[PDB]
Amino acid sequence: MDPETVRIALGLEERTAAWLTELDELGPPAEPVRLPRGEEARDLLRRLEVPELDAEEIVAAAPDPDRDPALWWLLERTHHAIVRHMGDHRAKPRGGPPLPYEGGAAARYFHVYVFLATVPAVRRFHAERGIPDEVGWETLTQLGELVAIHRRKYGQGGMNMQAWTTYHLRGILYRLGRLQFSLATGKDGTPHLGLAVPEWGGPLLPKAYDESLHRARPFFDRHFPEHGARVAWGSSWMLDPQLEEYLTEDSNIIQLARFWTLTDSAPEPGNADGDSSILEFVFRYNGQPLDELPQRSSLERAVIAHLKAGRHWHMRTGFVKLP
Ligand SMILES: CCCCCCCC(=O)SCCNC(=O)CCNC(=O)[C@H](O)C(C)(C)COP(=O)(O)OP(=O)(O)OC[C@H]1O[C@@H](n2cnc3c(N)ncnc32)[C@H](O)[C@@H]1OP(=O)(O)O
Repeated sequence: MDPETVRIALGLEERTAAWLTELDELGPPAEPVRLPRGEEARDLLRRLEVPELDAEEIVAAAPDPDRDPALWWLLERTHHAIVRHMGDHRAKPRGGPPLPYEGGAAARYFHVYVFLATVPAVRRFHAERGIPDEVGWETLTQLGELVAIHRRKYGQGGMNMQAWTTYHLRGILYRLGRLQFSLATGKDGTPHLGLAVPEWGGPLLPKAYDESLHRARPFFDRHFPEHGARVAWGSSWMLDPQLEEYLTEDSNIIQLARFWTLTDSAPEPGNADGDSSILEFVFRYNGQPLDELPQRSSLERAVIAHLKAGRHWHMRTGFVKLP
């Protein structure tokens, strides 16, 4: 198959053509793609904390090379595009486009199949690096979270955070307790660790935050001694000082953000670019009228009140020195 046939068959937009050309030139992987199927797939999906409903649906719809040749072509090459950058934190997180849901469950769960096909490769990388098994598995369990989020957000099964899962699948992100850390470099090449906060695992209790920070240097200095980061960086809705108007002192976000040194300029008050981030993480927002959104927590109320007052939320960037 040629990439135009694939684009057309899958319903992908014209601006994906360059990506499909790139994948065409890359070609199939040296090790052919194997999807686990049946109970093997159920066992793997359960280990990845994929909810039972979604897992049953993923196994049932697992695509076939003969019956799904366009989708299969894309699966093979997308897998290859990830594994060619195993351990490479300088490569951009290009997981490929989402497939139109007119392709059914196979299209909806396309990037779950990518993930499942790439588990063996990343687990081999974990092993080569001396990563403890419990750490490697705990890292990959964010698949289950992301699957659960899609259903909460859109009402059916899926997983459309494939750009994010390229980090996990390239062996460049590790969950070390409550927080995740990624190998990263600044514009001047200086190593840092990118810090992120998965949804699952409960509130960001100061003791859980502090413990994760204490694990970072030891972990990366042992398994990735070539990196040698001394600071963690973050870009988040959570680092917006405007939250202090609305959240009390007992807020975990307020308490933890006080340790951070913000490095970006105070944003323009009219800049609305950060609104979508906070709406995603607080509401899994999907274009609904704002007065329909829940108001059970102080943050939910705060996000809506601030927007209703004609004001805007901003993602801010900063750092903390690693213990
Ligand atoms: C510390 C800086 C790190 C910066 C780099 C991070 C880069 C990123 O990863 S950006 C993405 C961040 N991740 C997320 O947003 C994941 C989804 N969010 C969450 O799960 C939570 O917001 C979480 C766990 C981070 C923090 O929760 P928690 O510890 O409860 O926050 P806290 O500040 O104590 O909450 C204050 C109030 O807001 C509520 N609240 C907090 N988060 C949320 C949320 N996402 N949705 C709805 N309500 C919320 C709390 O329930 C609490 O309610 P009340 O005052 O009514 O009792």
